[PDB]
Amino acid sequence: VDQATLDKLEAGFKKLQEASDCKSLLKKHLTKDVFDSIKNKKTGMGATLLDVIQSGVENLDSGVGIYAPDAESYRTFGPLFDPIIDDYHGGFKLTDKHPPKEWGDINTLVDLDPAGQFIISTRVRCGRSLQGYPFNPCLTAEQYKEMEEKVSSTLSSMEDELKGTYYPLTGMSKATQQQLIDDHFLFKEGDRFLQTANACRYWPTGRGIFHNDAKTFLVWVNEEDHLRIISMQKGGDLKTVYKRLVTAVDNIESKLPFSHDDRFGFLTFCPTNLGTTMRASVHIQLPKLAKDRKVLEDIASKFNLQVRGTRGEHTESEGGVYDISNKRRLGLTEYQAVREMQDGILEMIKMEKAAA
Ligand SMILES: Nc1ncnc2c1ncn2[C@@H]1O[C@H](COP(=O)(O)OP(=O)(O)O)[C@@H](O)[C@H]1O
Ligand SMILES: CN(CC(=O)O)C(N)N
Ligand SMILES: [Mg+2]
Repeated sequence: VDQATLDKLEAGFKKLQEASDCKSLLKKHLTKDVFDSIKNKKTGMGATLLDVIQSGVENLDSGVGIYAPDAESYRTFGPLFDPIIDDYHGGFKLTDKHPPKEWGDINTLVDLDPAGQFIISTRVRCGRSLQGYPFNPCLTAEQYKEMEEKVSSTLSSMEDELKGTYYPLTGMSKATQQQLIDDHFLFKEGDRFLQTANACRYWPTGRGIFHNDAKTFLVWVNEEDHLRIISMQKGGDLKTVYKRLVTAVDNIESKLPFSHDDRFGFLTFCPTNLGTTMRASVHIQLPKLAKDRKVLEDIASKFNLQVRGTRGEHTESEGGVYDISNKRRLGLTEYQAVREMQDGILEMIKMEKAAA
């Protein structure tokens, strides 16, 4: 690695060490030994440790703080990725491998909140990376557009409930984009964490959203991951939402080659999204338990759940509505990830009813 890069790494390391109140996984795991063992390494595409950690050095409030610029990074900088992955996913040993894909028996899911007293809406998404392309920081504008054409072409073959239309982000008026974000369908722009990871270059070229007219099946193109495949609807019918995602992912997989790793499962830009890449969530109101952000988070962590704001991560709850989802994605099956969300929510509803 060039000397300028080395100097920036040293400054980054010092900045992390000195931030006493920083709680990121990056600060916790980038010890002097780990740092010294990988700071001189570079992947075949030229990715360095600075490309990996810059977003977390610049944003000390990061929960994790690292990203993979390319697939090789996961191993080149394994001394840093491995402990962070183990910590975030609730145990992932050096000898563990992500289990084979398994959606599970959908009929076993339990009807949530039948009276409709708590759950506002349900969503399950997965992420996929196209084989043959690196992650955001290493893409050219030309690649972004080539990928956009490939994905939008494949999606034009979706049928029946999944049939839809592609909407390029350029092309959207300010009001059109705002409404789709306000309604929780479209990804927001200007995320400081992604920007500093060099993940928003050439914005909005190559970015956009595919969705069926009902907006129950959507695919984000070129935001954090190459693809985010999403199933969502109002209410609490997790079974229907999950079945639709399964159907969509099985179909798209037959049409587009995605990157998969024997140890990490499906590859993604952020290590928190490896493995199943699955985030099953509900927008839910638990007034007696959500009397405080922190108290709700501490209850949720006991069930391997994470709490986000109404407009997603790094936002606040509005009107008492929180996004609660399974935290873990690697080292457990797809069925198990959706079950951790379902089981935890079932328990949190029991706790809310008994609270007083
Ligand atoms: N259960 C849900 N119902 C409605 N919208 C949701 C739900 N879960 C997440 N969202 C929306 O998904 C969008 C992306 O939020 P984010 O936290 O970035 O999640 P992701 O993991 O999908 O990138 C935001 O508009 C957020 O409000
Ligand atoms: C903020 N995230 C969590 C993380 O970086 O681990 C995202 N984008 N996955
Ligand atoms: Mg997001």
